[PDB]
Amino acid sequence: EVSQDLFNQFNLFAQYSAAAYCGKNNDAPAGTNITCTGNACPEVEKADATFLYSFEDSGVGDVTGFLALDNTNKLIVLSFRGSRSIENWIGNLNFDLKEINDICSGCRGHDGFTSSWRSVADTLRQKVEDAVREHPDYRVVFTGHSLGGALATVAGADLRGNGYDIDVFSYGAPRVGNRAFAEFLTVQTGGTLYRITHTNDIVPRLPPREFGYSHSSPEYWIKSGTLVPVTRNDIVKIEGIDATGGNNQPNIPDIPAHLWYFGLIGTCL
Amino acid sequence: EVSQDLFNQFNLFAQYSAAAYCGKNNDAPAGTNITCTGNACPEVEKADATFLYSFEDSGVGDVTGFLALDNTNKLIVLSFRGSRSIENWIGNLNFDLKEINDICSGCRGHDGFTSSWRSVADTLRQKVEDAVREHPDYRVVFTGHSLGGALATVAGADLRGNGYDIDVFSYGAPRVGNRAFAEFLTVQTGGTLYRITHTNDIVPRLPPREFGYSHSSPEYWIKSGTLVPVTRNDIVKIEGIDATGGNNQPNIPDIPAHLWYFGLIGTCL
Amino acid sequence: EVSQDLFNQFNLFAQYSAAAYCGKNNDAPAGTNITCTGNACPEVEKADATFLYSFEDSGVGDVTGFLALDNTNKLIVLSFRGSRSIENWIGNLNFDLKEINDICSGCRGHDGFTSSWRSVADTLRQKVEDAVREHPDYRVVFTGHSLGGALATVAGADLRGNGYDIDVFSYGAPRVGNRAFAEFLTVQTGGTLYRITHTNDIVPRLPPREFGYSHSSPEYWIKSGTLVPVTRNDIVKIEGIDATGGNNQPNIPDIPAHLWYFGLIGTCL
Ligand SMILES: CCCCCCCCCCCCCCCCCCCCCCCCC(=O)OC[C@@H](O)COC(=O)CCCCCCCCCCCCCCCCC
Ligand SMILES: *[C@@H]1O[C@H](CO)[C@@H](O)[C@H](O)[C@H]1NC(C)=O
Ligand SMILES: *C(=O)CCCCCCC
Ligand SMILES: *C(=O)CCCCCCC
Ligand SMILES: *C(=O)CCCCCCC
Ligand SMILES: [Ca+2]
Ligand SMILES: [Ca+2]
Repeated sequence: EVSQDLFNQFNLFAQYSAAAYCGKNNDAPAGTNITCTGNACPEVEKADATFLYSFEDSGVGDVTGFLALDNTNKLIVLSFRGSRSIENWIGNLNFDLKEINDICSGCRGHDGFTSSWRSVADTLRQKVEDAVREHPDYRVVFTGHSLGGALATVAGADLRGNGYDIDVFSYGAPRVGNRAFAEFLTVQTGGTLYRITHTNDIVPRLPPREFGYSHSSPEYWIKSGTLVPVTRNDIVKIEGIDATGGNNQPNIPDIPAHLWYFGLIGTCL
Repeated sequence: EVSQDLFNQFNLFAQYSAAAYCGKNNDAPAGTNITCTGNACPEVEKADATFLYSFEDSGVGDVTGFLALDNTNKLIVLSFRGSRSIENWIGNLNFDLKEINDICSGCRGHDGFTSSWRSVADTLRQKVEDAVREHPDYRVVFTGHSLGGALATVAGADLRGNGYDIDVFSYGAPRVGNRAFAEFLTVQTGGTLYRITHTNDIVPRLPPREFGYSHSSPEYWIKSGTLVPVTRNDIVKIEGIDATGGNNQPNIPDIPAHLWYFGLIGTCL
Repeated sequence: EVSQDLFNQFNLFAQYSAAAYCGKNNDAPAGTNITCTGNACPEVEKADATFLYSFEDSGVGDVTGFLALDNTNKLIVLSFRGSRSIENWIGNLNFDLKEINDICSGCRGHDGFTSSWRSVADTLRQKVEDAVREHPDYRVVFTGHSLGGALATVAGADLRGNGYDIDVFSYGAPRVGNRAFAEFLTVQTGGTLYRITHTNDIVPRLPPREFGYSHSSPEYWIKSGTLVPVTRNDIVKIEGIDATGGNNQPNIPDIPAHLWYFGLIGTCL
């Protein structure tokens, strides 16, 4: 179980994450209304939400997404798109571990995700901090699905500690690094990480533990099925590094489960 | 076993379906001859068959294929390409069910397939009906492999009942809708659906039954192996909605089997 | 175990193969240095290795790679990229056997790989032979990973016999033809083929034997794991057409194993 308020946040950032896949949301002019197609983000559309920055083909690995101003919810939202292009998929395959001593000693992260974040960190840090300067009353949130959730998690780990909190909501994110990094992500302050998984989605099981990867705690596991509406009683908070019994179970994984986080995600043209 | 005449039709429309994947057959000038590369479609090439309308990047979901006039066999052939582009694949993942009451009461179809057809239906209907008017002695046939077979099935269901029959030949097609749609596609008058599957091809097993999908009856199951020439004795007709014992069996599915329907399909560059 | 000298060659051509995947190495000015990103090819970077020719989306099937002049090792290296684009993948799926009598009597090869090579053979032969004339004491080596190793193997078989040796180093290459072709690749004069495999990489098990495919002899099998450094003691030479007990065993195959040949290969953006 989670609270109705936390459930509402989970649903809203799932929709911001879904919105990052719509092509028109990666080259939109600054100041325009954020919209999706196919009912992919009705709660985002209802809000007074506009683009501060929209990006595609950025850095290395085709970093894509947008930075949104949400005057209804008083948010600054950095939403990273997950995998769509060949370049995205090739980045995901760069799965050796690379030192990220500039985030934490002993920490190592996925080479592809960390290389992609490093290549855009200066630009996106500046954009976020400009938005905070203009709307210091607002809350900074980073979000994404799948690869986008990995990028949001690395970006939050890197950019926290500069005065403003950064909350991260990830949906179906892969593991992003080793046990040291998983522990760092569990205990870091200056914001909260909400790592959301769905049933037996394969993606949070990748890369496998045998390659030196671990998951941060906690996990918010959606137990309701694919195409089934989610309620607050279908989400289980699971504590512990590499905790079993949520998504990390020794059963058959599933691909369609990756595409259903409150609604369809990754499918907006 | 099937009759030699039906076998000859199955082989011919497999080649029309293969031809839809050749890029040169999606942006060809009207009136030019239909050809493939290699031995992808020798029986189409032997016929006096020309393009009426060759299309790509159309509607939503990258609808691609051609409308052909076959003066040898006296056919008007609408052949849809299956999945090749990223956009095709994004459409395939829009696997929620959407109402299609304008086709049949209570029917629901795959959102991607039905949205794609809807986006091109007016244009393609007009072109088919223009050809029928000029060539009333010619038989109208819709065909395709995989996604293309799904589009041909939806299009046939929609455009039947306007004074001329439409036969549909699909090769390795996924399920396209709910039980009501499967029943409608089983009993609809004004043409026959020939739904052809091969051994343990995975695609006719998708989306899974659990998501609310069913298959129309009957099924023409090819039992001969991959790269094995098909004879009329290798094809078995299987009756019953969601029948088992043909392609819909609880065994390990296969990917190369999806590409061998009389010959290679999906591989023409 | 292999000799330290052969190990050094195996490691170097693995890095030349990895370098062919970097986009910047497929369209670079002649005479400029070959480099990669993030330790994908440090031994190539250390050498005086410069572009003689670079190519992308050549011929049919998106033939991509480069021709290098290596003054440190006295090499002329033709490195073919493996699979990245959709077009590459479609070519891989063209897995029927096609006659290659003009390469060797009785030989049949994978339709995709042989069609791709035929479409670039004249141009690349001219580039290789121009380089030979300019540096007649350098050693001609063709190399590649996965599809790129298949192309290097077919190209070497075709272009040998014209007055200079051609050695081939392939990494995780699929089978490329029938038993006659496998025998020819085992016995052909005018160069040596070093066919390198890793643990239970699936790709050297494709297409399956049952489709009419065989492997040339010998095989150099890397027994160390994925993400594990290779030493010369971890490589075993296995002789015999279609020999078992190296990569060709009846156990479960693995995908990540395909990406680790001395280091990560196929992942350079
Ligand atoms: C091989 C990797 C996966 C396929 C490729 C995906 C990414 C494609 C990128 C562009 C490629 C261009 C086109 C080339 C395609 C090459 C051949 C494609 C073959 C796959 C086609 C898929 C459907 C097409 C297609 O038409 O789309 C089907 C659509 O309705 C979506 O259906 C879904 O719900 C999504 C399914 C995702 C895959 C599910 C996993 C498989 C389930 C079965 C597992 C086996 C369990 C057996 C257990 C037995 C013992 C108990
Ligand atoms: C942008 O959003 C607000 C309402 O939330 C308003 O300016 C207007 O309705 C939207 N713009 C357009 C073009 O609809
Ligand atoms: C995580 O798997 C990144 C890709 C999400 C798949 C949605 C379809 C683009
Ligand atoms: C079904 O959606 C399409 C399968 C793609 C063609 C076969 C693989 C090249
Ligand atoms: C051979 O072409 C298949 C492997 C290509 C590498 C895929 C991405 C690393
Ligand atoms: Ca003709
Ligand atoms: Ca150098």
